[PDB]
Amino acid sequence: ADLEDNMETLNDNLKVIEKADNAAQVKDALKKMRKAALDAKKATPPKLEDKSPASPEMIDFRVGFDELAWEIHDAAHLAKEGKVKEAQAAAEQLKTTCNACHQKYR
Amino acid sequence: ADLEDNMETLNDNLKVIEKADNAAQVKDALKKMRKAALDAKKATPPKLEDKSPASPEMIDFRVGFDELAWEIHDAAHLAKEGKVKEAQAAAEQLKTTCNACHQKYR
Amino acid sequence: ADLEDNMETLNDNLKVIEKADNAAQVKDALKKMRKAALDAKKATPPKLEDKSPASPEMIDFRVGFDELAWEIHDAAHLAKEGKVKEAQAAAEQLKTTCNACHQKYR
Ligand code: HEC
Ligand code: HEC
Ligand code: HEC
Ligand SMILES: [Cl-]
Ligand SMILES: [Cl-]
Ligand SMILES: [Co+2]
Ligand SMILES: [Mg+2]
Ligand SMILES: [Mg+2]
Ligand SMILES: [Mg+2]
Ligand SMILES: [Mg+2]
Ligand SMILES: [Mg+2]
Ligand SMILES: [Mg+2]
Repeated sequence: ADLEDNMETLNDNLKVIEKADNAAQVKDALKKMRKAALDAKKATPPKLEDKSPASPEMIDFRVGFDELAWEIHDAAHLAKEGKVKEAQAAAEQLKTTCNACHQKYR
Repeated sequence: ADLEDNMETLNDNLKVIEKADNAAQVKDALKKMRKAALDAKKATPPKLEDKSPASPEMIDFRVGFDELAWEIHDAAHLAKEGKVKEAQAAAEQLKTTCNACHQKYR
Repeated sequence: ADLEDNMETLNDNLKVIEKADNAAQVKDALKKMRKAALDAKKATPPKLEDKSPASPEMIDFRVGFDELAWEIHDAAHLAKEGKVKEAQAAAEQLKTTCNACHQKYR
């Protein structure tokens, strides 16, 4: 999928996690987020279209999604363990990674 | 290892999982598949032999193995947490990821 | 952070794990190691500075940190279930992955 569609999937499911009441909604949303994060790694964002494909900026872009995926992993295991509020608090901390990438590359 | 040997590792251990009897075989097989998936990221497939290692097809290729590794991760936790049958089911669903990369780059 | 600081974070936290008393200390140190491994993957090491950013060496360097991160994952899960000695032994085996990269790119 396009980068913006993957971003839509990340944002829509973050909202689902924040509003969620049970572990099933959270786990389902985090699984969708992981898939969108990895697929976004394949994209070149418009602001880096003037960069080499292995420039430090594109490596930084791609590793940002590895960092997001590992944060999603921690939240997803908490959701699996039934720790709904902890899984939601971990999903809130995802936003630092969202924001940091946007600051550099949106 | 080179790409073909990692692919044999993937194929052989997928068969071990399909024909497994105990959790130890499945856990051991999935850990070997993850290792092989990550090692395969270092390779250049013959159909991309001449392209540049940072071309979008090479990025798509390498991210295919992150996706495979994360799907292996879910199956390995199913094996580690008991559910041998559901791990084998998840291992079987990996073939969709195997096949999607093969359609493009094999 | 730069590569050398991330390397000292890896080494310091491996020391912390070796002298830890309880699982919380081991888990917290492994998460710091995971953060540093991913941040170091963004770096260009001195030995490859005069190579193409898209060189096969640079890809091999970055995949090494994926392999480290996934080994840290298994150690971290041992710590989460409270298996202190088992987590410490797995942390100790990380040194094989540390050294394998150093042999090539130190
Ligand atoms: C880089 C490593 C990023 C991470 C991590 C996240 N996002 Fe992102 N996002 C990124 C870029 C480069 C862009 C620009 C897109 C464009 O082509 O215009 C975006 C965009 C968004 C958007 C707006 C999409 C649109 O409608 O145009 C949203 C809503 C968004 N991103 C959300 C989002 C969330 C919720 C994230 C973490 C959970 C997140 N992004 C991470 C790059 C990166
Ligand atoms: C891309 C991201 C791939 C994923 C995921 C999987 N495979 Fe693959 N495989 C890929 C390529 C480019 C090739 C061709 C290699 C070559 O040198 O021709 C292959 C090949 C195989 C083979 C045949 C190996 C041979 O000796 O010719 C097998 C048996 C194989 N692959 C199995 C396999 C399995 C079981 C996978 C998922 C669990 C899988 N592959 C994923 C690229 C990619
Ligand atoms: C490649 C994939 C590596 C892995 C995995 C690990 N290290 Fe490393 N290390 C690497 C390089 C290229 C370098 C040289 C960096 C430089 O700028 O000089 C290093 C260096 C170190 C150091 C010294 C850092 C310094 O102060 O200059 C330490 C203490 C170190 N590495 C430790 C370490 C540990 C404990 C690792 C595994 C847990 C590990 N490294 C992995 C490349 C790679
Ligand atoms: Cl790359
Ligand atoms: Cl990568
Ligand atoms: Co896990
Ligand atoms: Mg489009
Ligand atoms: Mg759209
Ligand atoms: Mg679209
Ligand atoms: Mg000092
Ligand atoms: Mg010291
Ligand atoms: Mg010191």
